[PDB]
Amino acid sequence: KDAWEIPRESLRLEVKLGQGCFGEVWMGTWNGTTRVAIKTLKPGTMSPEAFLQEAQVMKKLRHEKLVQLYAVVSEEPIYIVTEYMSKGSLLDFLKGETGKYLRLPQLVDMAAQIASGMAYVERMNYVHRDLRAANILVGENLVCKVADFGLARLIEDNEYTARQFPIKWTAPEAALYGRFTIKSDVWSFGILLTELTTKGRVPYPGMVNREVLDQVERGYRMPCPPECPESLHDLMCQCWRKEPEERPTFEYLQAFLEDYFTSTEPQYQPGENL
Ligand SMILES: COc1cc(-c2nn(CCN3CCC(N(C)C)CC3)c3ncnc(N)c23)ccc1NC(=O)OC(C)(C)C
Repeated sequence: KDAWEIPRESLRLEVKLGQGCFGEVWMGTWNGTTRVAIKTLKPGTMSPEAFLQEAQVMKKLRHEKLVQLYAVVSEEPIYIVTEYMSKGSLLDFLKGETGKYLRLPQLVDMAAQIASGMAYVERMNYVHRDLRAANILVGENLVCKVADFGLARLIEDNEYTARQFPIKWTAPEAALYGRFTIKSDVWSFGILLTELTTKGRVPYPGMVNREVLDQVERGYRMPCPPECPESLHDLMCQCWRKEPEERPTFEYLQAFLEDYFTSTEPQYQPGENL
């Protein structure tokens, strides 16, 4: 069951979906039979051994709301092979043609699905380290899956990529002191909730990374997004407690969001955008 390293010749890279900071994502075909996504890593951006050791852990994480790792090509340039998610990143989906039609019920259901995957990560005593809408994938029927879990711990710049960090999504104890835990992921999830309720806008509008760190450190928190109910902003603010142990669990977040329109905001009615 550990024989998941594959020869590069077993993959056809057929359609380039986009370019990231560290490589490319392709739609392709594996073993002549299977539709896959292929994520490529420029040489020198990740230690092959360290990747394989982490991949052994990641291959064990199996949940309907986590993207499934199928295979790796372990020679530089490293290729990661996963299931194909037909609507791409949640961030692109929110910002695309469909995004303008999403209302609060769809966005809260998407949040509940992300919370369910993260509750699994929580049960497995694992840590994502880079939770944000860019690292959620969307399929048919608004299925959302958590992607890119664990990788941030291993990613480095090469000479090229160095000429180009998600501070705005990162809990202060993680950004400042390297204290990455499930509770720093909960902070990230709170920021992700702002991405959902603004249909993809960058957090802390008008602020650069240094201003965000300065302001958050002195107690600043984002205010309630336009048309967002106060009750959902209150949940965001629980995720952004200074004391990490006082932030909610993903188990709690999942339950709150699943039950939201019955228990919390039954008075919901559609407005201009939500
Ligand atoms: C094949 O490996 C992955 C693929 C994807 C993925 N990313 N994307 C979106 C590509 N998108 C990035 C945004 C860009 N815009 C900014 C212009 C346009 C292109 C996918 N789309 C459909 N299926 C996928 N599977 C992926 C996301 C993550 C991974 N890898 C991964 O999660 O690795 C582990 C499972 C090991 C954590």
